[PDB]
Amino acid sequence: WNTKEEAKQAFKELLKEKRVPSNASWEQAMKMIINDPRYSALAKLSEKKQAFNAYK
Repeated sequence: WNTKEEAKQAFKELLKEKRVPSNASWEQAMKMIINDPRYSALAKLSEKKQAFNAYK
């Protein structure tokens, strides 16, 4: 990801793929993402969590 906004895009997309409950916590959503094999897409970014300031 070139910018944090691109990580944010993938974040929301994975939230849709994992049907993350609207009442789910940010940390819980992260856990559901980890379960997704596409997690590595976000893990690659050393500022993964720092890019999710719009969600945390």
